Amino acid sequence: MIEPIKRTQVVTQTIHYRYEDGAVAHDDHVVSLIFTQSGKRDLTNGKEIWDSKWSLTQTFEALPSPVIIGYTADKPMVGPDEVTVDSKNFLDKQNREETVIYSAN
Repeated sequence: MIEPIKRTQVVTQTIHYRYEDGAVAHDDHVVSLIFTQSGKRDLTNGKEIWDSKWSLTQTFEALPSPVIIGYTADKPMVGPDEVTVDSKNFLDKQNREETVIYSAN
């Protein structure tokens, strides 16, 4: 006798926008990718069974950098970035984070 169980991993991408002097050039851009694997639990002995070869990939779509008059971003566009979560390393954080710098043109 088994029952369904599940687990979720959330990976987020945080993009910072600053000027060379460190001044915030634009609000941060945050997005998330939610990964959920299904499994079963034995009602008799409590064993949780997960498919060892389970794997899922999703993509943080390309994120064009905001255009700011008078300056130019060192990274005109961020991503795309493919993130994969598998059963064997399910509990491992993979959040992305970077900063785009604007230099007076």
